[PDB]
Amino acid sequence: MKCPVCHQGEMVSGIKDIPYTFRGRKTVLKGIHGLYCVHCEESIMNKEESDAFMAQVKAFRASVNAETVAPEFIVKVRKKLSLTQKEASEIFGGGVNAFSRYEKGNAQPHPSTIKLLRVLDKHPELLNEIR
Repeated sequence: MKCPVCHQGEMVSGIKDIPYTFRGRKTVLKGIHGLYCVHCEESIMNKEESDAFMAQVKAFRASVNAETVAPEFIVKVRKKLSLTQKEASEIFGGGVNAFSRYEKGNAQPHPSTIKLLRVLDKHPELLNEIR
């Protein structure tokens, strides 16, 4: 309907498909009312709307959280201890397209690297006492 905040699209109520994930566990919350149609930035949602979108994204988030770890933790550990793609591979075993696949969770088949990273975030020297 308008957008005097950014002047990009037109915040207008119109439920649609909200793909929370697009890497593996893609879970679209088909039915997210609010204010959108062309843009995807200046969006607005009320209590009910937020409750729905949240209830969904949350339900899936948790259900999926049951897995080993998240695609954010791993990368976070590699960027936290400055574990270059070379060192992390020589110690953990990321490989080549690690960061990439790992980002989506395709290279994180619950290997050993994960068990090392989780304990590495707290022990930036473990990699040296384990390598």
